[PDB]
Amino acid sequence: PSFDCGKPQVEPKKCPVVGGCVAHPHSWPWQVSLRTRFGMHFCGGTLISPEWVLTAAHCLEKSPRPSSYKVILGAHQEVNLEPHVQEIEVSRLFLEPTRKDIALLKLSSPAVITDKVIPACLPSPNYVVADRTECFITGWGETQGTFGAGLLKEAQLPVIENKVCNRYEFLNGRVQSTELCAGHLAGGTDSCQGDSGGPLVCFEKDKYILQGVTSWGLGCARPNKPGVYVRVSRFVTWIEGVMRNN
Ligand SMILES: CCCCCCCCNC(=O)[C@H](Cc1ccc(OCc2ccc3ccccc3n2)cc1)NC(=O)[C@H]1CC[C@H](CN)CC1
Repeated sequence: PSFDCGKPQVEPKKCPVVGGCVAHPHSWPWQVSLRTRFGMHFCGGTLISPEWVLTAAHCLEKSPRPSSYKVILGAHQEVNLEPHVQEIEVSRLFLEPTRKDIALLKLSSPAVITDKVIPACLPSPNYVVADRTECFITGWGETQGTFGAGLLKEAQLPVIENKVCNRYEFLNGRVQSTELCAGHLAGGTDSCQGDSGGPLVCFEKDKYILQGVTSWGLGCARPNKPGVYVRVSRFVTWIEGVMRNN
Protein backbone atom coordinates (compact mmCIF):
# COMPACT_ATOMS: atom_id res chain seq x y z
CA PRO A 1 0.00 0.00 0.00
CA SER A 2 1.96 2.99 -1.40
CA PHE A 3 0.83 6.56 -0.60
CA ASP A 4 1.95 9.53 -2.71
CA CYS A 5 3.59 12.37 -0.81
CA GLY A 6 1.48 15.42 -0.17
CA LYS A 7 -1.89 13.78 -0.90
CA PRO A 8 -4.11 13.65 2.19
CA GLN A 9 -6.60 10.79 2.34
CA VAL A 10 -9.01 13.08 4.23
CA GLU A 11 -9.32 16.21 2.06
CA PRO A 12 -8.64 19.27 4.23
CA LYS A 13 -11.27 21.91 4.94
CA LYS A 14 -9.02 24.60 3.39
CA CYS A 15 -10.86 27.16 5.58
CA PRO A 16 -10.35 30.60 4.05
CA VAL A 17 -2.78 28.78 15.20
CA VAL A 18 -4.84 32.03 15.47
CA GLY A 19 -7.87 32.18 13.22
CA GLY A 20 -8.30 29.46 10.64
CA CYS A 21 -10.14 26.39 11.87
CA VAL A 22 -9.84 23.01 13.47
CA ALA A 23 -8.67 20.63 10.73
CA HIS A 24 -10.54 17.54 9.74
CA PRO A 25 -8.66 14.80 11.69
CA HIS A 26 -5.79 13.33 9.66
CA SER A 27 -6.17 15.76 6.77
CA TRP A 28 -2.56 16.97 7.31
CA PRO A 29 -0.92 13.55 7.70
CA TRP A 30 2.66 14.83 7.63
CA GLN A 31 2.13 17.07 10.67
CA VAL A 32 4.10 15.85 13.64
CA SER A 33 4.37 16.95 17.25
CA LEU A 34 7.89 17.19 18.70
CA ARG A 35 7.83 16.32 22.38
CA THR A 36 9.94 15.95 25.45
CA ARG A 37 10.61 12.32 26.71
CA PHE A 38 7.70 13.01 29.15
CA GLY A 39 5.29 13.76 26.27
CA MET A 40 5.17 17.60 26.36
CA HIS A 41 4.51 19.28 22.98
CA PHE A 42 6.98 22.07 22.22
CA CYS A 43 7.24 22.25 18.40
CA GLY A 44 5.78 21.07 15.17
CA GLY A 45 7.61 19.21 12.43
CA THR A 46 6.91 17.70 9.02
CA LEU A 47 7.41 14.08 8.04
CA ILE A 48 9.32 14.15 4.71
CA SER A 49 10.20 10.42 4.44
CA PRO A 50 9.43 7.43 6.75
CA GLU A 51 12.65 8.06 8.74
CA TRP A 52 12.99 11.86 8.46
CA VAL A 53 11.31 14.86 10.03
CA LEU A 54 12.05 18.45 9.11
CA THR A 55 11.72 21.09 11.86
CA ALA A 56 13.14 24.44 13.01
CA ALA A 57 16.69 24.38 14.42
CA HIS A 58 15.53 26.51 17.37
CA CYS A 59 13.35 23.57 18.48
CA LEU A 60 16.51 21.54 19.07
CA GLU A 61 19.04 24.07 20.18
CA LYS A 62 18.73 23.34 23.99
CA SER A 63 19.65 19.66 23.74
CA PRO A 64 21.95 17.84 21.38
CA ARG A 65 20.79 14.54 23.04
CA PRO A 66 18.44 12.58 20.72
CA SER A 67 16.93 10.93 23.89
CA SER A 68 15.54 14.39 24.82
CA TYR A 69 13.02 14.06 22.00
CA LYS A 70 10.22 11.97 20.63
CA VAL A 71 8.00 12.45 17.60
CA ILE A 72 4.21 11.97 17.61
CA LEU A 73 2.70 11.00 14.25
CA GLY A 74 -0.91 10.63 13.15
CA ALA A 75 -2.34 12.80 15.90
CA HIS A 76 -5.33 15.10 16.03
CA GLN A 77 -5.85 15.76 19.75
CA GLU A 78 -2.76 17.08 21.55
CA VAL A 79 -3.52 15.52 24.95
CA ASN A 80 -5.61 12.38 24.48
CA LEU A 81 -3.66 10.77 21.62
CA GLU A 82 -5.63 8.55 19.25
CA PRO A 83 -5.05 4.76 19.40
CA HIS A 84 -3.18 4.60 16.09
CA VAL A 85 -0.71 7.39 17.00
CA GLN A 86 2.93 6.47 16.59
CA GLU A 87 5.45 7.71 19.15
CA ILE A 88 9.02 7.34 17.84
CA GLU A 89 12.26 8.25 19.60
CA VAL A 90 14.73 10.45 17.70
CA SER A 91 18.02 8.75 16.71
CA ARG A 92 20.10 11.68 15.43
CA LEU A 93 19.86 15.46 14.96
CA PHE A 94 21.23 17.34 11.97
CA LEU A 95 21.35 21.12 12.24
CA GLU A 96 21.68 23.12 9.04
CA PRO A 97 25.41 23.97 8.86
CA THR A 98 25.15 27.71 8.06
CA ARG A 99 23.06 28.09 11.26
CA LYS A 100 19.77 28.85 9.48
CA ASP A 101 16.61 27.94 11.41
CA ILE A 102 16.06 24.46 9.94
CA ALA A 103 17.05 20.97 11.01
CA LEU A 104 16.45 17.29 10.40
CA LEU A 105 15.58 14.55 12.84
CA LYS A 106 16.31 10.99 11.89
CA LEU A 107 13.83 8.69 13.61
CA SER A 108 15.05 5.61 15.49
CA SER A 109 12.59 3.51 13.44
CA PRO A 110 10.73 4.33 10.23
CA ALA A 111 7.20 5.58 10.65
CA VAL A 112 4.58 3.17 9.31
CA ILE A 113 2.93 4.97 6.38
CA THR A 114 -0.84 4.74 6.53
CA ASP A 115 -3.85 6.79 5.47
CA LYS A 116 -3.13 9.00 8.57
CA VAL A 117 0.71 9.21 8.44
CA ILE A 118 2.08 10.32 5.04
CA PRO A 119 5.06 12.48 4.11
CA ALA A 120 4.77 15.95 2.64
CA CYS A 121 6.46 16.53 -0.76
CA LEU A 122 9.65 18.57 -0.93
CA PRO A 123 9.85 21.45 -3.39
CA SER A 124 12.25 21.56 -6.32
CA PRO A 125 15.62 23.14 -5.45
CA ASN A 126 15.48 26.93 -5.21
CA TYR A 127 11.80 27.12 -6.21
CA VAL A 128 10.36 30.58 -5.49
CA VAL A 129 6.76 30.72 -4.21
CA ALA A 130 5.21 33.63 -6.07
CA ASP A 131 3.53 36.56 -4.38
CA ARG A 132 -0.09 35.89 -3.32
CA THR A 133 0.13 32.08 -3.60
CA GLU A 134 -2.38 30.53 -1.21
CA CYS A 135 -0.74 28.25 1.35
CA PHE A 136 -1.62 26.64 4.66
CA ILE A 137 0.00 26.38 8.04
CA THR A 138 -0.92 23.79 10.63
CA GLY A 139 -0.19 23.11 14.27
CA TRP A 140 -1.17 22.85 17.92
CA GLY A 141 0.13 26.30 18.90
CA GLU A 142 -1.86 28.92 20.75
CA THR A 143 -5.16 30.35 19.37
CA GLN A 144 -5.61 33.88 20.83
CA GLY A 145 -9.42 33.49 21.32
CA THR A 146 -10.18 31.88 17.97
CA PHE A 147 -11.26 28.42 19.19
CA GLY A 148 -9.69 25.01 18.84
CA ALA A 149 -7.05 24.82 21.58
CA GLY A 150 -5.90 21.23 21.97
CA LEU A 151 -6.82 20.17 18.40
CA LEU A 152 -4.83 20.36 15.21
CA LYS A 153 -5.66 23.62 13.43
CA GLU A 154 -5.02 25.01 9.98
CA ALA A 155 -4.95 28.52 8.56
CA GLN A 156 -4.89 29.77 4.97
CA LEU A 157 -2.18 32.34 4.47
CA PRO A 158 -1.15 33.98 1.19
CA VAL A 159 2.59 34.31 0.56
CA ILE A 160 3.89 37.91 0.56
CA GLU A 161 6.92 38.23 -1.68
CA ASN A 162 10.07 39.20 0.23
CA LYS A 163 10.44 42.64 -1.35
CA VAL A 164 6.93 43.49 -0.12
CA CYS A 165 7.37 41.80 3.22
CA ASN A 166 10.51 43.83 3.87
CA ARG A 167 8.75 47.19 3.49
CA TYR A 168 8.77 49.52 6.50
CA GLU A 169 5.03 48.91 7.18
CA PHE A 170 5.68 45.15 7.50
CA LEU A 171 9.01 43.64 8.58
CA ASN A 172 11.34 46.52 7.67
CA GLY A 173 14.19 44.66 5.99
CA ARG A 174 14.55 41.76 8.39
CA VAL A 175 13.61 38.92 6.02
CA GLN A 176 16.45 37.00 4.36
CA SER A 177 16.43 35.36 0.93
CA THR A 178 16.40 31.98 2.73
CA GLU A 179 13.10 32.96 4.38
CA LEU A 180 9.61 33.67 3.07
CA CYS A 181 6.60 35.55 4.44
CA ALA A 182 2.98 34.57 4.65
CA GLY A 183 -0.01 36.22 6.25
CA HIS A 184 -3.11 38.35 6.03
CA LEU A 185 -2.12 41.94 6.41
CA ALA A 186 -5.42 42.85 8.16
CA GLY A 187 -4.19 40.34 10.78
CA GLY A 188 -6.31 37.86 12.74
CA THR A 189 -4.93 34.64 11.19
CA ASP A 190 -1.40 33.31 11.92
CA SER A 191 0.91 30.66 13.32
CA CYS A 192 1.67 31.29 16.99
CA GLN A 193 3.67 29.94 19.97
CA GLY A 194 3.88 26.17 19.73
CA ASP A 195 3.53 26.11 15.93
CA SER A 196 7.19 26.68 15.17
CA GLY A 197 8.97 23.91 13.35
CA GLY A 198 5.71 22.91 11.62
CA PRO A 199 4.82 23.12 7.94
CA LEU A 200 3.80 25.78 5.53
CA VAL A 201 2.42 23.86 2.52
CA CYS A 202 1.16 25.15 -0.81
CA PHE A 203 -1.13 23.14 -3.09
CA GLU A 204 0.15 22.64 -6.62
CA LYS A 205 -2.29 20.95 -9.08
CA ASP A 206 -2.94 17.70 -7.07
CA LYS A 207 -0.68 17.72 -3.97
CA TYR A 208 0.74 19.78 -1.16
CA ILE A 209 4.36 20.87 -1.30
CA LEU A 210 6.29 21.85 1.80
CA GLN A 211 7.51 25.40 1.11
CA GLY A 212 8.14 26.74 4.58
CA VAL A 213 9.12 25.83 8.14
CA THR A 214 7.39 28.00 10.76
CA SER A 215 10.17 30.10 12.25
CA TRP A 216 9.41 33.49 13.85
CA GLY A 217 7.32 36.62 13.84
CA LEU A 218 6.67 39.90 15.62
CA GLY A 219 3.86 38.49 17.76
CA CYS A 220 0.95 36.56 16.21
CA ALA A 221 -1.81 37.71 13.90
CA ARG A 222 -1.05 41.41 14.30
CA PRO A 223 -2.07 43.65 11.39
CA ASN A 224 0.86 44.27 9.03
CA LYS A 225 3.01 41.68 10.75
CA PRO A 226 3.09 38.49 8.69
CA GLY A 227 4.94 35.42 9.90
CA VAL A 228 8.35 34.34 8.70
CA TYR A 229 9.17 30.83 7.52
CA VAL A 230 12.38 29.19 6.45
CA ARG A 231 12.31 28.88 2.63
CA VAL A 232 12.52 25.12 2.29
CA SER A 233 13.51 25.15 -1.38
CA ARG A 234 16.84 26.76 -0.53
CA PHE A 235 17.66 23.71 1.64
CA VAL A 236 16.48 20.82 -0.54
CA THR A 237 19.98 19.98 -1.77
CA TRP A 238 21.25 19.97 1.84
CA ILE A 239 18.25 17.90 3.08
CA GLU A 240 18.67 15.34 0.27
CA GLY A 241 22.39 15.13 1.05
CA VAL A 242 21.77 14.42 4.73
CA MET A 243 19.20 11.73 3.91
CA ARG A 244 21.57 10.19 1.31
CA ASN A 245 24.53 10.20 3.79
CA ASN A 246 22.64 8.80 6.75
C1 LIG B 1 9.11 27.16 29.24
C2 LIG B 1 9.10 27.19 27.71
C3 LIG B 1 8.92 25.76 27.18
C4 LIG B 1 8.65 25.79 25.68
C5 LIG B 1 7.18 25.41 25.40
C6 LIG B 1 6.46 26.55 24.67
C7 LIG B 1 6.72 26.45 23.16
C8 LIG B 1 6.27 27.74 22.47
N1 LIG B 1 7.06 27.93 21.23
C9 LIG B 1 7.61 29.10 20.90
O1 LIG B 1 7.49 30.15 21.56
C10 LIG B 1 8.46 29.05 19.64
C11 LIG B 1 9.94 29.16 20.01
C12 LIG B 1 10.35 28.08 20.87
C13 LIG B 1 10.87 28.31 22.17
C14 LIG B 1 11.28 27.24 22.97
C15 LIG B 1 11.22 25.93 22.47
O2 LIG B 1 11.59 24.80 23.18
C16 LIG B 1 12.20 24.88 24.51
C17 LIG B 1 12.73 23.61 24.85
C18 LIG B 1 12.51 22.47 24.07
C19 LIG B 1 13.07 21.25 24.43
C20 LIG B 1 13.98 21.18 25.49
C21 LIG B 1 14.59 19.96 25.86
C22 LIG B 1 15.45 19.92 26.97
C23 LIG B 1 15.67 21.09 27.72
C24 LIG B 1 15.00 22.27 27.39
C25 LIG B 1 14.18 22.34 26.25
N2 LIG B 1 13.56 23.50 25.92
C26 LIG B 1 10.71 25.69 21.19
C27 LIG B 1 10.28 26.76 20.40
N3 LIG B 1 8.06 30.10 18.67
C28 LIG B 1 6.94 29.96 17.95
O3 LIG B 1 6.16 29.02 18.08
C29 LIG B 1 6.69 31.07 16.94
C30 LIG B 1 5.92 30.56 15.69
C31 LIG B 1 5.70 31.72 14.69
C32 LIG B 1 4.91 32.86 15.37
C33 LIG B 1 4.70 34.03 14.42
N4 LIG B 1 3.87 33.69 13.25
C34 LIG B 1 5.64 33.37 16.62
C35 LIG B 1 5.89 32.22 17.61
